Amino acid sequence: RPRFSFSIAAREGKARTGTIEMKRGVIRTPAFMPVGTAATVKALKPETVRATGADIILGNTYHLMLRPGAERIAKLGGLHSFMGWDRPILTDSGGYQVMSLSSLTKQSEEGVTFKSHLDGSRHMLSPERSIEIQHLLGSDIVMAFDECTPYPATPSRAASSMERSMRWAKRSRDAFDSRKEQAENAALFGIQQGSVFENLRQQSADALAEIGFDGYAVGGLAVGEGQDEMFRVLDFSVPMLPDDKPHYLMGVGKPDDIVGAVERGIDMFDCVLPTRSGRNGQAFTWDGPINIRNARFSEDLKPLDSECHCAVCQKWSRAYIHHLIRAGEILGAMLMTEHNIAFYQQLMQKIRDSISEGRFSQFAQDFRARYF
Ligand SMILES: [Zn+2]
Repeated sequence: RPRFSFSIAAREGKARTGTIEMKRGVIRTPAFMPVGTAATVKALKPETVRATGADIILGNTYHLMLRPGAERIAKLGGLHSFMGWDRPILTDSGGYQVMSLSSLTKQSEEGVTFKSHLDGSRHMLSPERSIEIQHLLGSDIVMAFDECTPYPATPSRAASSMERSMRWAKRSRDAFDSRKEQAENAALFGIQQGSVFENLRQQSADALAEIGFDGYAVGGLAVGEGQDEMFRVLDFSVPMLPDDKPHYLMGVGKPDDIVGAVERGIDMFDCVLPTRSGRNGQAFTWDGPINIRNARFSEDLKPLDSECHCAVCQKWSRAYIHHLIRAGEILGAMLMTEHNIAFYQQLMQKIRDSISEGRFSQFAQDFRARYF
């Protein structure tokens, strides 16, 4: 019922479990958000995504602003009605994908100019245009527009990028607030930057806290630094953010990354891996990933995972999925993606339960032992 309310139900070390209540639904944390790139979670109907246990999905603003266009989606009734997902949706700012998939990017204090990677170039993206687009889509959780720092980054480089991001954070907050309908029904998350330098991370955290956000994302990670570095940065960075607000780690999704991140105080995750790997033939299991294409699964009657309770593993065998994937059949992608998303959701549930029972430490230890 409320616009945004985060409650921590239980804690264990830095890990915590709770719920985020929003107008469109409740989100159980730690949460994993499946990625909906072009207004669709790859090969899955919304009902199937919900069936796996997902409380919220992420919408890629970059893709949507190009096709079919934020203005058109708004005219059509908003992203929710368009794609058939009635629960909360978090949309990114679009900046990350602009710097990664756009042609001839142009950085400036006002924003970034670019060429669409498919057909001419729907072209200007600033803090306020980003917020406007997210409003047009009608997302529930809006991300502030920032400048991600590449890895590696020199201190001065990371500093200047972080400083710009904080100026943009303020501009994102102001833009969000001017739009009453948006400020009253949506939530705004700020993004901490600063690369791997704790002094920069600290400055970022403070600036962010001074502005004030509904949630805080730890940006600049999973960009080539490796798990060890990521974890080291999380160790000192997360404690810098407000404890009573959700902590969101953007673009982090390997099962072990998630477990280690939750141990360090992260509440939300998102990543394309489950859907992506599904199409590639990689299935996640409690005993590690397996590539279903390999010949040893040709006559394996066991389900993808014998402890998974998803619909796929309750009805089909590895042999069948192996056949579908090697035949390049669409159902192969459908089945693999459903199981993968379900596996992630089950992992999150086990994490939430273990924290609530004060045995998350043992769970993480046992998980790693079996998974590897
Ligand atoms: Zn399954």
